[PDB]
Amino acid sequence: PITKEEKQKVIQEFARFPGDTGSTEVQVALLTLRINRLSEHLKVHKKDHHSHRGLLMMVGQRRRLLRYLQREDPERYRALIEKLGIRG
Repeated sequence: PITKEEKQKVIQEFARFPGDTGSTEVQVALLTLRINRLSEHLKVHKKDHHSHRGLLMMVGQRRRLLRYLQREDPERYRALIEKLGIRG
């Protein structure tokens, strides 16, 4: 859950563009946070069959991100995956 300084934390961590508030980094960050949140949501929501309803779209955009993120900046590939925590 974000807050005033949590926003500042997310922005100082991820977004570093002329508009570091709605930058790709923060949006993929929120896309990944949404996936995680929704997965823990679905682990409670047993009433929601056809699960991963809109999570498949995000998983798809996350795997599509490969030839986009890495291509428009080689550092952003490896460093946004570092930021998100895809390194493990």
